[PDB]
Amino acid sequence: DVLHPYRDLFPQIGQRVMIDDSSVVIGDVRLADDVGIWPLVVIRGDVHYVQIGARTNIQDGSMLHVTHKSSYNPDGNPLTIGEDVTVGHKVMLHGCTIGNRVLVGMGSILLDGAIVEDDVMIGAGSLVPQNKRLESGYLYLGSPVKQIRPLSDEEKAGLRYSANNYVKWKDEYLDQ
Amino acid sequence: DVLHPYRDLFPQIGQRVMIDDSSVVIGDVRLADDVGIWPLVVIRGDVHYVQIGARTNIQDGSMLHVTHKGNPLTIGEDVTVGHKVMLHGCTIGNRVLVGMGSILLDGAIVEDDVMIGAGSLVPQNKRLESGYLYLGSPVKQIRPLSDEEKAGLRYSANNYVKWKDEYLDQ
Amino acid sequence: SDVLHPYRDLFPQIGQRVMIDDSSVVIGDVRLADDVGIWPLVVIRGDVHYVQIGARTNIQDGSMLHVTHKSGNPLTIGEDVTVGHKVMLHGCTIGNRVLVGMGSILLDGAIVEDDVMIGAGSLVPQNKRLESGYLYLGSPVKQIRPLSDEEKAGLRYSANNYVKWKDEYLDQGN
Ligand SMILES: [Zn+2]
Ligand SMILES: [Zn+2]
Ligand SMILES: [Zn+2]
Repeated sequence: DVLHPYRDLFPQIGQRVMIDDSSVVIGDVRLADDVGIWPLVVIRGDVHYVQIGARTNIQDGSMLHVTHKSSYNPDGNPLTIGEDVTVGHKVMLHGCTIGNRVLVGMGSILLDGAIVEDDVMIGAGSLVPQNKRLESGYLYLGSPVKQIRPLSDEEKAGLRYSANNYVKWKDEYLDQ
Repeated sequence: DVLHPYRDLFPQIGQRVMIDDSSVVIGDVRLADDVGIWPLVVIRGDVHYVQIGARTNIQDGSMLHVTHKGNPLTIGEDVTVGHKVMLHGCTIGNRVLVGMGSILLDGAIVEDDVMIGAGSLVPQNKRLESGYLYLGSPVKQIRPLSDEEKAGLRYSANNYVKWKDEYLDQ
Repeated sequence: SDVLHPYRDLFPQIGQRVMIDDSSVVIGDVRLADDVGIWPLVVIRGDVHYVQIGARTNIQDGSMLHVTHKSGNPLTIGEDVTVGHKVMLHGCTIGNRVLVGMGSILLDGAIVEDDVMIGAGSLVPQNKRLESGYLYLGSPVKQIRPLSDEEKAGLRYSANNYVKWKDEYLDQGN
């Protein structure tokens, strides 16, 4: 179906979690409560784990992976996502770390080692370089991304609103 | 199966429409005649509707959605939507070619007879003048299209129409 | 399980120890050499022309592979090649031991020579030739510098790792 194993590892699911039947979730993947996985999304936590916080939405066509533990990269790079996170359509997340209340614009690519602090907004089609740290409360855009400006109080609030909205849209589908 | 409902909203399909079994069409999605939806495509018309004109092709990997809660998705006729194209709450005229891998954001407006180079990013609320070539991330007006090119736009739609009628048969 | 689809009279040619995720779509004249690994939600369409993928080459999750439209040109990928996540390949040619950075787009007629590295999210324009032994980055790509010996070695290690990971999935299945 949608949940697949890798070695002895199997996805750990929370409450009210949605995972479209057209998506694929493999290995050590943890989905906290109210997480919604939309259509044609792939989350492969095989060579390392993928942890996703509560009320976080992974939108249509997104792709999530990690990097294996190697010689110069003994720790490898697992994928960690906080709560109230909005991951846009066709986003590419790879071995990075995302705090809480963050919005990753559709079409963006976040590479290994990148760290996105809380209350951050990333413009669509952006590219976040490896080991790039995004300072909290700002808006970044571009390929490679550049810090554009602080977020308005409205925009910060929008981060929470965005997540909630998706939690709701998620529930409407579970209700069908 | 391939057509999913969003409460009381269900896709409306015209004549000779092609939808791959691997693609997902949800909610108020309106497909005119000869529209061809290709492999692994997702079209979501929940919070708002999605309307796609006649003889339009949505190639492999595209993702079509509307403006989150504020703007429906409208695509004209003879429109060629390249592979892995991202269209979000925008408005596309007739005889338009959206280069594969492009991203068109909320409120963007593409007039008729326009060509968008592959891998482009059309920012939010941006309008593209008819008869021009736009390329880049964010796109820039490159130059005007020759009559020959403006013609090639219609021929692309035509070719893909035959292309989808072929999959429908053999 | 129905990943293999035909197109007219053309049908996929599969080699040895080849993996194709059940969520992926392979259509028409697609030829997969030994140890090739087709990952989740990938689409490979060899209808108006064929697709040839050399041995030990990996096509990562969400990639889109197609050939040139009539107006063609087949898609040819060498051996020990590493095609990154969500990469778009279209009527181009890739030599042996090449790593295509995730999110990149390679257009019609592009020719990538052996031992090459393309940065993530790059765009290779039509008929563009990528010279052997270099790193290319950007949209559109620019020749940055020669790959070091370690980097070249890295190309082989990458293909090797994906061949193993592929077999682990083949193991869990069978
Ligand atoms: Zn990866
Ligand atoms: Zn959307
Ligand atoms: Zn194509």
